[PDB]
Amino acid sequence: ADFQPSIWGDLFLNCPDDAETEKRHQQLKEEVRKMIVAPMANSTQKLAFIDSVQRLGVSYHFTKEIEDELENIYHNNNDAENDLYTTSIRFRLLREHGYNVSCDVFNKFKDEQGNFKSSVTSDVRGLLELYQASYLRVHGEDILDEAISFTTHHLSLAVASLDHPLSEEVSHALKQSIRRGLPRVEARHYLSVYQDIESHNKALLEFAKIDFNMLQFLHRKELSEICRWWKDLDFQRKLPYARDRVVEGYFWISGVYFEPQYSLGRKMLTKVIAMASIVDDTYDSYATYEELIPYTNAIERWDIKCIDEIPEYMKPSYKALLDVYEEMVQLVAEHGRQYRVEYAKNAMIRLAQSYLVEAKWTLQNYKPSFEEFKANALPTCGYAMLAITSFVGMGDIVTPETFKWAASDPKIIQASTIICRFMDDVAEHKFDCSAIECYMEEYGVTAQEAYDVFNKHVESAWKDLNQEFLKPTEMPTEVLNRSLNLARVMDVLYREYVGKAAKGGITSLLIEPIAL
Repeated sequence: ADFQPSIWGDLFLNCPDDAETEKRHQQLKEEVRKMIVAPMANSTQKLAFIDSVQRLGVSYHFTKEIEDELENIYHNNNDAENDLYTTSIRFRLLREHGYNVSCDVFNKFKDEQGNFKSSVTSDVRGLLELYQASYLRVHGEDILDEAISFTTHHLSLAVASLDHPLSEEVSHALKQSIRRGLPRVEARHYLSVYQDIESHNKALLEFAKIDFNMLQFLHRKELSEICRWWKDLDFQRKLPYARDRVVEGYFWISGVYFEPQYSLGRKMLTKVIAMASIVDDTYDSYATYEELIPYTNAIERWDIKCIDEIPEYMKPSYKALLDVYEEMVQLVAEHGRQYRVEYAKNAMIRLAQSYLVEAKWTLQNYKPSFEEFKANALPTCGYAMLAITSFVGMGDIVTPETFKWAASDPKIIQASTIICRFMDDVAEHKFDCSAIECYMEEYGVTAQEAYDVFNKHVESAWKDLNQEFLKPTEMPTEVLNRSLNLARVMDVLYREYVGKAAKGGITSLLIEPIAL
């Protein structure tokens, strides 16, 4: 009844717009590479350096080199002993990369009484690394269950008396952990603090800035083509009820992957998420149930002939929907990867089926039983659809078996769905058909008690997710990362339009370049 419009206007519509700096970049990349492989003063420094390479957002250039170094540090270590700092950062990086380090490496830091030694509370740096490492905990690691509470407390009290940049690093950590942050959003921030930190590697910092701008340029090109695609759909006049969230969609998708090699992927996935939002809006519009069923049915059958079987005002979204997946088939045919599209299609269909049920409940004001609600809630998330779809644009690391695995609803995808669904429930209540409200009734508790239960489930889903990365894994790392990043999209964007976090992330990653 009042379509669109993007808050960004035509800011991104046009194509964006020095060979010296490109040569610089090419040379810096090799220097940074060599510094990873070459020794540093000790293992703690090499670890710290790897952390910096990852946090500046350029680790994707140096995957094998970082890996080789972390393997050495796994098999070659004297735990008796390292700092709290050294123990924590070693645990964090190694576990991130799948090595089965026991949380027992933290036992030496507890007094006979079972409490964290007093020395610990004086070590802010150590406390920070312990806090970050605790976000890597899985099930049955109560020492880290304690560490997260312990460290959160003493780090808060120590802030006032701390000096820059350590102060800044601490306060930011408290708001956003490294493990749950989006790589590129954290990278932009870390690019600021890093320049402080006297003793920061000069070449690393310059390479990262230049890299960031090169990627921004690539992303702006991608977003321009999408915007032009969307502009031509002309949903603005054709679809009164829909919102324009292309840019916000693109931003989510660049969260799924930002790397240059995933360019085709961001393109297809962005169109997919855009169309998914249009479909979603149609279910949330003034559509009646009796119009929604033919709509859902046409989506299930999926053929241009169905366009004649639906209410006139729905035809534009339907035609545009079919077109996106047909385009995917063509774009991916040059490597014979058409088989991948059918799986993404099936995920979109499942999604539309869940929208139908949700719509019926609001429209007919139907209060479900608990497990009726429980059985239908998770499938509206859209995160299985996005992970599966994101595989479409990947390389050979993705295989016909990947799609069989993902369609069987694997653990890592489950965990990300719990995270998506429950964070979204808590948020929509706090900040029709409310899961929190439902839980309150079913168990007879208050909002706050409901929140506590839900967040507990989010925390336990994060543990499952971490567990999925520990070797051996069900799928390659680059497959798993898709689900990790979707969870990270939730932790950054959906715990509080278009949102300060989105607007800020969009501006920092897509609008403002870095000054060299």
